Amino acid sequence: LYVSAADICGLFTNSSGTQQWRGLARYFKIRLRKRSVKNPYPISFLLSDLIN
Amino acid sequence: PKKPKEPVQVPKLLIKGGVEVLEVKTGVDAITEVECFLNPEMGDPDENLRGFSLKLSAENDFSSDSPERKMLPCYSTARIPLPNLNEDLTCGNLLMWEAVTVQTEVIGITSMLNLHAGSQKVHEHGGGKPIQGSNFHFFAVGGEPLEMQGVLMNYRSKYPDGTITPKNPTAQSQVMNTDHKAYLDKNNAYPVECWVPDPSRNENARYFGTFTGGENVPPVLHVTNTATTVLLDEQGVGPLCKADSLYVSAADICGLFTNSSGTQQWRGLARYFKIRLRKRSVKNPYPISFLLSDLINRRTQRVDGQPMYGMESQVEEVRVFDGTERLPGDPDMIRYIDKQGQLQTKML
Repeated sequence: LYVSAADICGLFTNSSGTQQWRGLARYFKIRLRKRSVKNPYPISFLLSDLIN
Repeated sequence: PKKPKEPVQVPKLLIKGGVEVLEVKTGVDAITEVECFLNPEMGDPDENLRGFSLKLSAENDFSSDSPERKMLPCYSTARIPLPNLNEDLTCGNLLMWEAVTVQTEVIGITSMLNLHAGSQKVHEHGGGKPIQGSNFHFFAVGGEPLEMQGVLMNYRSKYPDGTITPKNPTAQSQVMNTDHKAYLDKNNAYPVECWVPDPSRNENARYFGTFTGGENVPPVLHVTNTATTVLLDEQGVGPLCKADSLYVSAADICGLFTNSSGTQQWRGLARYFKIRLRKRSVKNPYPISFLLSDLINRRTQRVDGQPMYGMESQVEEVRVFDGTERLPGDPDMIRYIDKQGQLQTKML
């Protein structure tokens, strides 16, 4: 599972009048299931591959 | 007249154009026209001796020979990646490409009609001496990334290898050397003079070339474009680029351009090829086991410790029990199988 996120909260802008990045966590609560699928693929491809 | 005459139930091109076409879905015979070509590899000194070699030495000795690349053509090769028929394919019939026509042609001479531009003034108030010499136009087409077979004279030479020569330097390297067996698996590396078919192995490539020795030897062409040569045989086959990757192979010595200094150097030129491809179906020809051994064990560890394996064996015996039968009164027999029948031998 590949996970991606981007979330510009900003820079914490220092007492200075300087800025510095700030980051935050992401949460996930995934609810998942199985889909049954066809192979169309094969051995044939193996063999050629094998061969390769 | 003009007329709605029954206008031939000609085949169906579907598209054409280059590489994009490969990606295609399935349509049985499927067959194709390849209009390719290769540029030459001469040892190509540069951008002008781009398609021509470097020049050459003249009265020498084995001993007095170190090559360097530039004069050295090596054969031009390629894997052309070819479509996969088998990406899905899951049937007990197997499809492969079986190779149907080429009409290939060494292409685009026409500048070489310069008897000019440095073509060594033969004399007279006539012209130069352009190119020419021996020419070898050859190609081989393999299904395989083939068996070469190196051929050397001169194992008193000092050979390069980018221009990957054959190795080995026996006397017998000067005749056949059953060790200079190689394999072209390399663009411009088998320098041509160095390498030869291992044709005993070359069986899944077809080559045709006709090497044409001789001093200036004329190029007599033909420029037909109207009758291919067909890549079938008795069993209707040519190379088998089983490899849906293509092993492409060639040499095209036009001869030598003779500079005004007689700086003679091979000139080579590009060949165009025009190939006709089909899908041929086979059987299985190889079993599961033979395959299986791979995955399994490959995505795995090794176990070998105190030695058993091979022959280094704290292993002990390998014999054949089996059955339950009356009483052969030799039963501590030495029970064999001659292989096809049972050998029964002892000392007792």
